[PDB]
Amino acid sequence: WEVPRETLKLVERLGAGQFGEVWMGYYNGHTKVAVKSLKQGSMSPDAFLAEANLMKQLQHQRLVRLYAVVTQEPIYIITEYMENGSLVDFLKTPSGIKLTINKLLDMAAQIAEGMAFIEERNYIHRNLRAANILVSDTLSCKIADFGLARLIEDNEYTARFPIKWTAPEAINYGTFTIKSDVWSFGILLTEIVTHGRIPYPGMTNPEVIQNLERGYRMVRPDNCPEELYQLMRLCWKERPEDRPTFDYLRSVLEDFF
Ligand SMILES: c1ccc(Nc2nccc(-c3c[nH]nc3-c3ccccc3)n2)cc1
Repeated sequence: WEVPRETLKLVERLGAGQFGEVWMGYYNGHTKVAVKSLKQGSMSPDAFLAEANLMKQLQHQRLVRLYAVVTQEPIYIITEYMENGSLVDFLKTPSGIKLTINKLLDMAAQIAEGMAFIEERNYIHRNLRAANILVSDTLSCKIADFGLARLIEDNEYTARFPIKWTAPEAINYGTFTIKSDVWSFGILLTEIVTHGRIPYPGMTNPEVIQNLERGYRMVRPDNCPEELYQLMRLCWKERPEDRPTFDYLRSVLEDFF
């Protein structure tokens, strides 16, 4: 896993944020990679590399894979280069806006599959949203930034607090489980079918929290099949035990058409 820095050549900066940068580069001369680097002092090396350790423990076709790390400063985590970057950005592009509902739900099904593996293995995501899904040249989706002890912000490694994906039990008591991820996934489905639109459009974060106290749920988005809306509503059941498993979500999305 540890590799010498000279095995890597960083070519182009993909983003810069509060805690570091992400670069496209090449590994061993030919393998196109993305390189996340830690801005010194943001957090400790061990806190940063925790993401890498989690990638090792959970390997799956729908999960971002660890290629290597560089443990001397600047610290690097290295993965496969994904041509289309973050799902939330890709959905807003010319190509993303033209995707059919069939293709959007195939992508949703891939995300549910990855989440079904995380559930099966008794882990949680905690940061599940379109921003933390990566998309390949063939439109295959991979889950990033899973299993962390901490809640991340989207401006840490690119230019841009997130509560619009957080289940009520997590807001009120800090209770995070796979069922709070199921909640987050329902919100992610709204991102998918609205070509990347922000949830709860024209509410601020405090207004969302006030509305959730009163049991508020988003209406059916314009581009949204009724059956897909009823799946979102199941994701957003107040009691976590009433929310479906990821196993179930995967099966319904895979067989949707
Ligand atoms: C624009 C166009 C393409 C890409 N490609 C890409 N490919 C793989 C990963 C990433 C990326 C974006 N944010 N964080 C990462 C990331 C980088 C290394 C390890 C773990 C996550 N990013 C990113 C931005």
